Amino acid sequence: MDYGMYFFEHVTPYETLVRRMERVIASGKTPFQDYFLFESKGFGKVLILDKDVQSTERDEYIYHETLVHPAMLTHPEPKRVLIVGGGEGATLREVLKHPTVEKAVMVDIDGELVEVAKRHMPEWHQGAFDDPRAVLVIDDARAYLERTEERYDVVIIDLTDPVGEDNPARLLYTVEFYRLVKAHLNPGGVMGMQAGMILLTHHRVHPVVHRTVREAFRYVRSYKNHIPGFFLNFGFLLASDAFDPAAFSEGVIEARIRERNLALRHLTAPYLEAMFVLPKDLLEALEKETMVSTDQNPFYVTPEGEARQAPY
Amino acid sequence: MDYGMYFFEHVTPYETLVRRMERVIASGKTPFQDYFLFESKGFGKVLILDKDVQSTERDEYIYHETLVHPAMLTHPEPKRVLIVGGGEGATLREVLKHPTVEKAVMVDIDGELVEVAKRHMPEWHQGAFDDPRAVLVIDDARAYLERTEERYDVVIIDLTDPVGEDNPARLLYTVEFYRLVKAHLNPGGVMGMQAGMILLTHHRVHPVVHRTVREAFRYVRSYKNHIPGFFLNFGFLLASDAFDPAAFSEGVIEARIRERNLALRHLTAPYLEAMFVLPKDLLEALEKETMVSTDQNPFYVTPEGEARQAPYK
Amino acid sequence: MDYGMYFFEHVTPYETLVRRMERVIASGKTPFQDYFLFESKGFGKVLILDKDVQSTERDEYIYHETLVHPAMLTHPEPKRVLIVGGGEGATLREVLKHPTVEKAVMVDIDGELVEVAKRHMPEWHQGAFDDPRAVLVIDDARAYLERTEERYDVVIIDLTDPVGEDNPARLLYTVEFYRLVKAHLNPGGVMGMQAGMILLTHHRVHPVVHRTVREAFRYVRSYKNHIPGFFLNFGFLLASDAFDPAAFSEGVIEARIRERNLALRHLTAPYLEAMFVLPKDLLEALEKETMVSTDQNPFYVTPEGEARQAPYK
Amino acid sequence: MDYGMYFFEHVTPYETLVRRMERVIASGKTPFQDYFLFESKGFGKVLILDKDVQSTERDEYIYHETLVHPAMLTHPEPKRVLIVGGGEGATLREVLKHPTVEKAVMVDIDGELVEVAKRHMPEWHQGAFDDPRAVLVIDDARAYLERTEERYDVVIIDLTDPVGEDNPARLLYTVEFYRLVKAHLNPGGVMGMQAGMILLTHHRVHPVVHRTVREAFRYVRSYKNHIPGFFLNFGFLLASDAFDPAAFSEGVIEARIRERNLALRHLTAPYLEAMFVLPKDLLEALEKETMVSTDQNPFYVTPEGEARQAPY
Ligand SMILES: CSC[C@H]1O[C@@H](n2cnc3c(N)ncnc32)[C@H](O)[C@@H]1O
Ligand SMILES: CSC[C@H]1O[C@@H](n2cnc3c(N)ncnc32)[C@H](O)[C@@H]1O
Ligand SMILES: CSC[C@H]1O[C@@H](n2cnc3c(N)ncnc32)[C@H](O)[C@@H]1O
Ligand SMILES: CSC[C@H]1O[C@@H](n2cnc3c(N)ncnc32)[C@H](O)[C@@H]1O
Repeated sequence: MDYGMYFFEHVTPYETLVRRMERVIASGKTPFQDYFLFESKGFGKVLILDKDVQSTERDEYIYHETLVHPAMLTHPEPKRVLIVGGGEGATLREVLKHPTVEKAVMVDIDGELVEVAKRHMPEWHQGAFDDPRAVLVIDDARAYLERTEERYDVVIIDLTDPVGEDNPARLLYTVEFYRLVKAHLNPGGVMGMQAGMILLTHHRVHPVVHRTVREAFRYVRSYKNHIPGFFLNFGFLLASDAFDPAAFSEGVIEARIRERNLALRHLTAPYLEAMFVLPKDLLEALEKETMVSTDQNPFYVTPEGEARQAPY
Repeated sequence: MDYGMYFFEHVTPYETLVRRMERVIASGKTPFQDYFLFESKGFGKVLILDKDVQSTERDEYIYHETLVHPAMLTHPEPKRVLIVGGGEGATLREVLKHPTVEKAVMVDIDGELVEVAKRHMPEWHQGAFDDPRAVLVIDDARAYLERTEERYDVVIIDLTDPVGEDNPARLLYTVEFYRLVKAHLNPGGVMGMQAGMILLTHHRVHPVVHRTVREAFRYVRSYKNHIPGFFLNFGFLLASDAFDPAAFSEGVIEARIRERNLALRHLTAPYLEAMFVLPKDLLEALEKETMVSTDQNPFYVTPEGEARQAPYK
Repeated sequence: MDYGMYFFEHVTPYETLVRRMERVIASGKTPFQDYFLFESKGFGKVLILDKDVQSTERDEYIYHETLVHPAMLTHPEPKRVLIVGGGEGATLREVLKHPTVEKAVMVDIDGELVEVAKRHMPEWHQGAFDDPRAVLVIDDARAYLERTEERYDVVIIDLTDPVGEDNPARLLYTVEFYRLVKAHLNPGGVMGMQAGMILLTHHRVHPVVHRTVREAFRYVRSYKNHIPGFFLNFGFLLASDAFDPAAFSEGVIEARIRERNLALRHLTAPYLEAMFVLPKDLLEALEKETMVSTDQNPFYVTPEGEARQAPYK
Repeated sequence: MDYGMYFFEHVTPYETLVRRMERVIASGKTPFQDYFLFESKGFGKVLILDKDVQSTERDEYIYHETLVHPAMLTHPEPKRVLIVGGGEGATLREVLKHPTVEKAVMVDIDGELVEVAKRHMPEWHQGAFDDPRAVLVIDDARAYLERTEERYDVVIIDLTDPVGEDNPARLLYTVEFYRLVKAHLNPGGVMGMQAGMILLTHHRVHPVVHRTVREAFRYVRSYKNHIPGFFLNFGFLLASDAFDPAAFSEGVIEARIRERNLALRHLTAPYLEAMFVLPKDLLEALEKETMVSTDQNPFYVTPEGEARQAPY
């Protein structure tokens, strides 16, 4: 391809995405991770955290819609919402889009990266932060969830795979963490989350996530969607003790979409319910999975993609 | 990211996929294309044509299941199948998987490539090529179905995005070609084919392949699925002049699976039928596409990776 | 090999140098070229023009020492210097290092680039540009020395390999151009210039630049040296109509160094004079080169990276 | 650049050479290193060992000439020669080119790679092996030199940088190793060697080599030359107790070149003596160097290029 500036995105240990930069808007170091924000011609601005794309501007709508709305849509009347992780302000954006929302609290360990999302990714946050109903909190979720005891109707979890042994994002993907999410939910409340890529042909982050969350939640329902941006099939899930969040009654998602006036660009009612219908190979793997990650023994993925587990 | 052998695989003009080569198994230069077959730790053997990967081992089951059986399961008792393209002949193996089938004519320019597939790609063909029902034909499929009056229930067009001005195979991408295909159908007959990546920010290959086909059949149904080893969302479609191929029942597709003892590894009735549920953006992209392609001005793929029309040189 | 930002730097058509970008400092697109200045751990700030690196910080001292002082030290008391090209103005700083010098006219298309150098490349220019002896001229150096009757003792041609058919700067690579240069010399006067990589298996840029110049001066001496940050063997030369610029004494070059209190960091009298000792292969390549380039058929660099002649469009 | 097969050659930690392969002649694993032999269009066949180019076919003549002949030329009458390392059979080739040679013994730890040089690099060895005067020995040099006690007029050392901590090529770049080379030399004998790249702008393999060899040899003279193949300025040296191997008398290298009938393609007499005249920056660094690598404390280069030293 053309010669010039490029970014070597890791993807899998055998497949690297080399992606053209037209211009480096911003790049640096926080006390928690590396960022690069550059100008893709294809997807506009792109944001790497560490060695992995985080979002792209022209496609983020697909990911943010797919992460939020299936959880909000699947709750009858979402009033208080917690967003764990998710610093660009887009999860916020789509959460704020539901009018039954009075409060939306967003937590996220890394200030300067938010400060970066704000200075340089207006396209994302879109004003979000400065909405009255919002409350930025810069802490570690596990810390936040242990100290406060406010409760929520939906929690959205938008965190970063727990990759490699040393990583401390690991103590966020244990069952203890999810009972801890659970501990903070009203009755009728639902959890929503990104759970890692599916490429089940290498590997296993998605199904262990599903299995582990299963140990804290009665009803765990796993859905999927292609983020073009990532060139990758991403796994998400919905969880609840209170009811099966994917028994979708005829006409109802659509009902709510109207009442609520959702400006949507990717999702429609039937597409949304489609995300939930999985190929057989995804079913089988989701079923074969037995690893449950625990505080005692937190799971991580090898840099070969394999699921390991040991103390921290 | 190591050192060692890598492939450099075009994905669009701004994203390139660098793949780690465990060992080249065979490359060379047929009079119709460049090819590299190699061994990766990720997807088993990988196959490249010019700058793109035709197919991967660990995951071609998916692409092929997706391509074929829609079209096949939507036909109530298919007997005569045209497979245009598909050197590998996994396209054949999936087809030869339906009982009903008496004769499947595989038609493909590049028998030297087909030979590689034979010699090196067992994993794909799985004897498909020596089925007493297969007719290997070694010609430009446009010459063939023009040079014959033979009839079919299902065509399956397993071709390849037709890149660049200079290419006799942009002629496989026009409403006169899809008409040729149409003319060569039985009364119940359905086409089903592959129709490009879906990557709405770089280009409109899929929509335009779809627009081209809306022009030569009543009913055009796009479906798509995610092919892991491509790292792409691929776009497919079905077209027929008879029924809407998309308004099936889900009870019936199930019927015909269990019925014809299809071994499936990816598809299920539910999943299959869902592939046909498109998100708002993509339905618009389709309902908004205009460019139809014709022998007169065929469309090719710009090396900026978008749809363009221009007259026939 | 990590992840992070990389440059992709053309070296030939089959070797590419991927350089790790610590931080882009400034890129953009002047009406004459693309440019990227960035920060690497290896060589400090790196500067790219189109697909090649003009210069590196930790090691430009070398390229510049090598370019300039030969030519300068071979002239017994240089006063008036033409510097064609050399945006960075390290070419200036080295020149402005000789006492004898009264006036150095730097002449260079692209003042926007020169501005980058000013704003971002202090390390290079080192005030060179504000020497009461420097005349920044912002024109096509071919227009300039054609549009003037001014005279010089040393010219120094710090241009750039002239790649591709379309380029008004292939006109800076002909015997009519080097004659223009000649015509604009004093009686003792010497040219010295940069003359391409030396990479005898891919191409004959150096020999051909040399052959072109043999045509417009009596005495042509190739010398070369290894520029680390390029990972290339670069080729240079001196030409004069007066003496052989190559038959110096080594006692004398030493004289003139100590004499003019040249701070040197790379060159020494011995080393400098040795750059002029070529191996068998390279002397043949030179004695075997034929292609001369002319306004009539100027030579450009093929994107297969070899010398080609073709008439003026 | 074009799309297709490529090889990612390491070079420096900040600069990688990505080099086009037209065809993979051969590649595999020995019990000691990795090989890849491929078809460059530029340089013809190329041979990687591990992650580093070893030779290229159209340019090897430059490297092999530059490694051998300055040592052989600088000996009055070279009869017995030892070549440590150097498995392609090219050092052999040029050593055999001097007619005063009756025996030439070549040692090299890795059989299968020789077996590979023979099956697939005819261009290199050129018959070499099958010359009567030659004697292939497949051992570790240090082992070979400790067991036998034959002696030699020139030793050529053509080994592979000692790179990274775990590497066992390290015990080959100590002073004890060179006293051990020395221990095996007739009087009037000279050592010749590749000593690593010069890029003194990163780093230091060349000057420590020079300094260490200096501790076993009275006269160590360091010369250099650009191998196009490697895109890199490579450092070599000549050593002797018996006399200054780079006091070059007027007309003498040339004298010997004639008498001996050297078919040379790169070197000439004056070029050969030129290699010995170094830039100031190379002089200064050669002089500032103080690290001497020892059995007790073997030196290696960091993967950042820095010279370290500790026990093994
Ligand atoms: C990168 S995906 C997600 C976002 O969640 C953030 N994040 C990572 N770890 C935590 C944590 N322990 N608590 C809250 N947010 C986190 C990261 O800064 C990023 O902005
Ligand atoms: C590998 S998927 C592809 C197949 O489509 C084949 N193909 C390419 N062009 C044509 C054509 N004009 N007619 C039939 N098959 C073709 C390729 O040769 C390959 O076999
Ligand atoms: C950076 S080394 C190079 C310099 O030569 C300059 N250059 C390129 N073309 C011309 C030309 N036709 N006349 C004068 N200088 C030029 C470039 O603009 C750069 O300043
Ligand atoms: C790669 S540069 C040099 C050659 O010397 C060889 N070599 C490496 N270590 C030793 C050793 N201890 N003794 C002899 N030869 C070696 C390598 O196999 C290679 O062929």
